[PDB]
Amino acid sequence: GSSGSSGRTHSGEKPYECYICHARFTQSGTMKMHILQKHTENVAKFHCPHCDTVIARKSDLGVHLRKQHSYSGPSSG
Ligand SMILES: [Zn+2]
Ligand SMILES: [Zn+2]
Repeated sequence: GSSGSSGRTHSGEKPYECYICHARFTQSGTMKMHILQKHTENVAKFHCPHCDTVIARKSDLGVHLRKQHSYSGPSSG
């Protein structure tokens, strides 16, 4: 008993993939944003689509995106 053979070819490289819909992604950011865009309710814990940080709930995310990051309308005031 001793065998071994490989054979897997598929156009398109993506070191990332959604564990919800199996949607491959070539960008770590795109994926994270996809899971929170398509699976915003189908997820308990929330992760920042930018840095590695835990977020209570979606609504909370915004706060972090505004505090830690800069996500707001360009208004003078
Ligand atoms: Zn997905
Ligand atoms: Zn962040």
